[PDB]
Amino acid sequence: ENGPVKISSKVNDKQVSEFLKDENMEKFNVKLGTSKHFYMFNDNKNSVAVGYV
Amino acid sequence: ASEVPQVVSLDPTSIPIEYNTPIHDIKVQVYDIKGGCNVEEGLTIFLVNNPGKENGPVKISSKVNDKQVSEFLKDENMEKFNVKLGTSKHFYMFNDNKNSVAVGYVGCGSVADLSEADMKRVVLSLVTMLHDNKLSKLTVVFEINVDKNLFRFFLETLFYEYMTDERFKSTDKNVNMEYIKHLGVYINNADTYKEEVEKARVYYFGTYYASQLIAAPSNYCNPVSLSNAAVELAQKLNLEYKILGVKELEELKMGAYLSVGKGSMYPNKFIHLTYKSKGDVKKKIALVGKGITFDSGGYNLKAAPGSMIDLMKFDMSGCAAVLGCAYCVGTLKPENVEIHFLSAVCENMVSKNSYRPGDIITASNGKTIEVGNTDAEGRLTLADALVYAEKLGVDYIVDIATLTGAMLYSLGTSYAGVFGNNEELINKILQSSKTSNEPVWWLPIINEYRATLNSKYADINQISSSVKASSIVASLFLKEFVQNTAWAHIDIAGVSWNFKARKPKGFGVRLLTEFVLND
Amino acid sequence: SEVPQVVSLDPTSIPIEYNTPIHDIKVQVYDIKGGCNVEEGLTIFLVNNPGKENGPVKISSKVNDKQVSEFLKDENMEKFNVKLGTSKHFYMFNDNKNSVAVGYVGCGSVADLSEADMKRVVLSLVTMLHDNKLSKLTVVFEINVDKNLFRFFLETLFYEYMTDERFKSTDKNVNMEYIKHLGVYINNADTYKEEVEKARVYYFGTYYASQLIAAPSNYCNPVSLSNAAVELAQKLNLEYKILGVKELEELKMGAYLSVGKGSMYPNKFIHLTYKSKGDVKKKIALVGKGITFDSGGYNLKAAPGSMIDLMKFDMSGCAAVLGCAYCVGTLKPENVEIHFLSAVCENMVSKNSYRPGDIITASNGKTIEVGNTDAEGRLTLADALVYAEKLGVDYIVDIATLTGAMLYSLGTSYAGVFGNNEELINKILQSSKTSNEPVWWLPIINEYRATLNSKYADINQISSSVKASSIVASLFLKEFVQNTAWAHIDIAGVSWNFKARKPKGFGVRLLTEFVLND
Amino acid sequence: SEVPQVVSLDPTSIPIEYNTPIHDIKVQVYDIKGGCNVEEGLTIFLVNNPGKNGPVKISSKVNDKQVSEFLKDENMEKFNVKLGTSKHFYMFNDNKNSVAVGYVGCGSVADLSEADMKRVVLSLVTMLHDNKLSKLTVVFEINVDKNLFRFFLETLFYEYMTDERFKSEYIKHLGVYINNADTYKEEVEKARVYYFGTYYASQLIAAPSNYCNPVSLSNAAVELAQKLNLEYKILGVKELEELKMGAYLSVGKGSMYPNKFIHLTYKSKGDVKKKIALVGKGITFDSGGYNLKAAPGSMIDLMKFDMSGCAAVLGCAYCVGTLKPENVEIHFLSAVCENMVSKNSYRPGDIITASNGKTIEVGNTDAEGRLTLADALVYAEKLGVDYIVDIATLTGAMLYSLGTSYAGVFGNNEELINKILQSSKTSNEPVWWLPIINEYRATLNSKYADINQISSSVKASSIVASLFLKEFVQNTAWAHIDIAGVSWNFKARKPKGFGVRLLTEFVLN
Ligand SMILES: [Zn+2]
Ligand SMILES: [Zn+2]
Ligand SMILES: [Zn+2]
Ligand SMILES: [Zn+2]
Ligand SMILES: [Zn+2]
Ligand SMILES: [Zn+2]
Repeated sequence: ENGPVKISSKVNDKQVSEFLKDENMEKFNVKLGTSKHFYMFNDNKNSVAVGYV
Repeated sequence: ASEVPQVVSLDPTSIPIEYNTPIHDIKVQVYDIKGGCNVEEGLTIFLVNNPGKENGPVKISSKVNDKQVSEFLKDENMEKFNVKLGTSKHFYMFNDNKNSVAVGYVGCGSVADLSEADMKRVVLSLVTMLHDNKLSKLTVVFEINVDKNLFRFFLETLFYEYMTDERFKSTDKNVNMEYIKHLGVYINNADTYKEEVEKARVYYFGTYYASQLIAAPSNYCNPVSLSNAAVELAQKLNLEYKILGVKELEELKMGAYLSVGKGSMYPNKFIHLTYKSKGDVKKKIALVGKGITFDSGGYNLKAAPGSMIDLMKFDMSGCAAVLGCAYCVGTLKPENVEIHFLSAVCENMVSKNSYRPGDIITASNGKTIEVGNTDAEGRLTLADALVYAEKLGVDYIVDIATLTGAMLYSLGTSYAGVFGNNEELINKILQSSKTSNEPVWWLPIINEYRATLNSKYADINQISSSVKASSIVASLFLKEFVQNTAWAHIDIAGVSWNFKARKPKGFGVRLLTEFVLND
Repeated sequence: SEVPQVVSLDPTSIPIEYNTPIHDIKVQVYDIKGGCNVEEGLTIFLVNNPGKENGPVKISSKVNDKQVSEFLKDENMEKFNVKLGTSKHFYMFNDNKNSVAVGYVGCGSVADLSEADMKRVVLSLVTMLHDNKLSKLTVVFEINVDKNLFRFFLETLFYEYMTDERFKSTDKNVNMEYIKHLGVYINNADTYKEEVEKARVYYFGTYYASQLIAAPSNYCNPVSLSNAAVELAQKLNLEYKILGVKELEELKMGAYLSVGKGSMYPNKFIHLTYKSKGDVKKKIALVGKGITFDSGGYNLKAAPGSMIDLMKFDMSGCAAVLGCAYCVGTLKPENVEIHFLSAVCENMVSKNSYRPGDIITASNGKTIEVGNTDAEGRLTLADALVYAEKLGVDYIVDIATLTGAMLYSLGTSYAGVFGNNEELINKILQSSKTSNEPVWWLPIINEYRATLNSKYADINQISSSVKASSIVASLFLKEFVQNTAWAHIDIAGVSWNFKARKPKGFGVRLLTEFVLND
Repeated sequence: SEVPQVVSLDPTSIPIEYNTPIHDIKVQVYDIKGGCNVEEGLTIFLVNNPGKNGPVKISSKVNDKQVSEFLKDENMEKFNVKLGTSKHFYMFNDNKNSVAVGYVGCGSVADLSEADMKRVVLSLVTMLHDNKLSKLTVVFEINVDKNLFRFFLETLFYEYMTDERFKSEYIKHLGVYINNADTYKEEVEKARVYYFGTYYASQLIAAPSNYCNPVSLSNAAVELAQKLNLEYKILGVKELEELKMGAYLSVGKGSMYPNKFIHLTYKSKGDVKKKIALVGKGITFDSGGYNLKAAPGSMIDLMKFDMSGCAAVLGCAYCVGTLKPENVEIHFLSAVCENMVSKNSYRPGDIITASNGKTIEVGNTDAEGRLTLADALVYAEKLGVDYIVDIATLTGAMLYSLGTSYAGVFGNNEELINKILQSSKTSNEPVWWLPIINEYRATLNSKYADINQISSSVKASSIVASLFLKEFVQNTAWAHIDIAGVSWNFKARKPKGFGVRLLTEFVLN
């Protein structure tokens, strides 16, 4: 309950993949409704945004 | 320890009080924004405004010491975000050292001089980014203009809102609470704002302390346990303290204060903390705080819809403010002042022993009072607490009380009202309001209503029978108990409790302390 | 054990009537296939006209008396219809030149008589029985009723006939005499004999519970009510245990103790056990709200319509459970172990009362923020539920006059049941049908759980915004049952018969049927 | 301007008495340093006792030996100076004519407040209402400055005047003795103008909602302007429709009397340094609309005074139009209508469009003032003014903040507020400054319209209304006086005409 966040799927972006490392998502829990999302740049220097709920 | 009575062996016998809060362990560093912002670990947040156009675009002005972070914060790349007061965005990137960092911003609108209300909202957005994120450091960059007093307000408000009070949680503790250990601040002319860091920390706990007292429910926080609480506080701060019990109170003929308590299972207790500076004493001050640990209303029970009897554990917010003040004063140690902290604590209850409506009682100054409504018990206790205050021979008497619910219909939940018999004292209070950033507003003592207190049998009516402006009439009533001393009276009934966040504000601690350190 | 008093005149015990006139009624069931003898007393026919709504009367049974048969000829009955609840009296002489009284009660045009229909007929009968000093009553069933419906006929007859005169002094009815014999003519009569005494037990279990409810709070207080349970347990030879304040503190029942802080009567926890001989296959805890008077506490019941003058009935759940204990104790079912529990107390206004806003600790360590002192029943029940689950039981069923909101959801006739286990809820419903005490399944809407999230304590006692009180309370109660099937019956609406100005003893039959047929 | 009727007995006009018995009283003020003369009528001395409720001691020099021997210290010791108490005796004077002499206690304070003055006067009027005299002479044995002396005159005239228009002996000469009497002669005539200005407002307010409706009230304003040579323009429904005043019109849809807007304007011959617009709430009866005043204490029977800010403005127009101050242009504005219950009424939840384009979600039809004033404020700012000052019986909350004596002033401009406050000091009409706390603005953020008409949470309704009204002044100094609590005199059961002298003093200053 209120456990940490762990993303399972594999993404097609080395930058986003780095961001989704398990060691990064621990900082966030899965409490129903809780959310965060970060703006970053993909492997092709274009603006993206990854997050979770 | 002075023993608290119990009905069952499970009744609490003490107020739980945390003195070593996680905010006391955060190391604060202040940097001058000139000479560059470095982007270390944790989260880095810019406070940005755009004068002129509302919802205008955000542009990062300060100099960052990282090519990658600079390229990421290029003005062309930031135009996609506006500065609407409260908005916030999180960024993620790698720095010059191929290390991941997190930065972001919080919008501060388009107005130049932010008010305390605006600062409150900016801080609330910061706290939101602190919660549900295991951060070791937060850094805030001031791309906005704030004077020294408003900058302190930012720190204190940050500290207060960041703190989470879990004293009464047992099986539902947030097993995810992790406070930061370090807090960086980048601001122009940083050397001048540095002096405010330690005062803000002191001001935070002083207010958080009163908050703990107020939120403590009436079975934990009762007249005995709360006076015990003050004793401990005086003891930690080497303050002088005397706690007057029923026996002396009878000797002192405090019939108004005692009547209100006749119906409680906890005997009345009168708190008197004293701070005397070591230098030549130039001003003597008595601060008086209403100390009703629970206000059922008495035989005038709080049964009318919207009476919020379930909130009445807060009818001792004035006493908490005053004790919170005592912490600040005891900690900061002003140099040429003598301060008395007073509170006539009791509990307004229904019993065979309670005083009744219609009862005529005699105040310690020999004036008899006809009780018209037992739910107006605060002005009765304060009347005796004021007589006691003038007997000490001070320069200023200032009382603070959750006195009248009318306050919600006059000034509301944001501004408290100040009444008094002395323009200069009322100006000092108004001055302390500006510097503390705790809003007060002067209201009149309209003498024309005095006649409606003319009891047919006693010396004076406790309540007006016709005038509906309760907050003024009570001021008229109190004024009859201060004969020759500058006295102001601050009604915090409307502003003490934060209905939206479901917690107390600690309102008044900083107002009162600033007043104490006034020219 | 000793009841405190303020003046020497305050009563120190609840007056309980154990041997009732009903118990001295010899009951005989005869088969209708052989004709009814009409020798003495009053003889009432239960008559239906399937189809024709308000149709005529026509007797179907053979009467073994030429005179009476003449009176019951269809031409003579033409003037009477079968309207449900209608009744008529007849007077004639029989072949033995003996005066006799005869009559009928209308059973409508529907063949399946509802529970509420049977009551209308029984009330009409009792009317003929009251203000009449005749020694025998005979009822001839010319309608079809199953075994459970017939028993319901007797239970309801016995209960409505009995008059509770425990508190009459100068105004006792002088010449009200109860019949001494009851005859019943019915098809397959042999099959219904089994139900006669079972009806008699159920009646008194219900009448017992009604006695405890009807008794006002000065007579029926926490000490005197717990004394009555022990005396009942001794007459039934049940294991019993009464926990006092000292043992309650040691069990850390903060929530239940807080409710009683303001009363002059110490809290008392009733624990009776019935254990079958041999192998035990079902262990059950029944829990009943036992507030001998609910004033509301500092949240006083002074709002218009808050019916403070009725709150002597806030121990109805406790009464239903003890009533169930009588039935189970008498009928001695096999292969079960039943615990009857009830955390008894009185919710009063004093310098010692708990206050709105207080934070108390339940016996499971959970802190609770009191938002309204008149929500006391779920505080007592939380500790009762933690106590019940510690017994290692298969089912926890609590019954309570908990929320007035039931007056707005189901009304006065149907109780509401909430639960965490479908199977258990199913059995409670089945038991509702064979006991003929109506219950309707209502949901525990989990979406409302968040409004109980207190800012400082582990839970709020009351939701601040949600008005569906009956559902919220069930959400609260469920936090105190961790891993057992638990159901909760809210009888706040169905407990008191406002029309008759007396209790119903609701729940006794339902709870006993639940225990017997498992 | 034809007043519709239900039956032929319905009144078609407001009875307005312009020539009062007050206006026929000749007054001259004499200096106390020349001796008191007791030739005729009743003579009253206003005396106080500093320090000690103490005994009355007469200080002035009376010119009649017979009256002198009666006011001896030994004779006056039996009477005290408790504020209001009084005594009067009948006697034969020096020349053997029946004179009457007495006193009125002025308490023990040297600085007599307005509230204290009112008490002294009522003691006087009580004496006049129980005696047939032709002359009253008041000896001032107390210190009052010029403004307080006038106020004494005004409130004396007002309290002395009794309104008998609806029912199916006065004096003719008044004498005043005061030190430095020349310094006070200036104020005598000002007092008359200030008296009638307020008694005129009092007449309109006391007029019940069947005599005083939007048609009969606007008519009365026109008749006033014509008797005072003021520029007047009355906008009817068709004009209001073309001007898109949806909020003002919304409030009126349920009335049998069409909305009528009053413009009465005044321009002086000199250099114009300040143009001021005066706005006043003119709801001729406030049923509450579908939010009916059915709650106990609603005081629906009193709601004929919900046009007290209008009456104040029109009373100010009389005063201005009479005195003709120099160097000012003043517009007198009032969106008058009636808030009633009908199939044609607006409903709670209705969304309406103000004349400046802003849509408004109506939350409570009994807060109609906000709406009529919103369009009236848009109007006012379009006249290009320096100051917009509106005055309304706006929020019942006032009874719990300042009470029945002091009114509330809110505004967006400190310089304008201070002028209001100063005007309260010289008119002696008490007024207190309250804040427009911006932190509550967010409660007015409607979910569907541009703005909510009311907060559903904030109980500081007077500040919330202020927050709402301010959104209809875009760039003009604007103050807002809430007289909901001070406008009616409950003990006396009559109106006060509060705000006329205050607003007149504003324009002069
Ligand atoms: Zn109170
Ligand atoms: Zn209080
Ligand atoms: Zn209750
Ligand atoms: Zn209850
Ligand atoms: Zn209105
Ligand atoms: Zn209105």
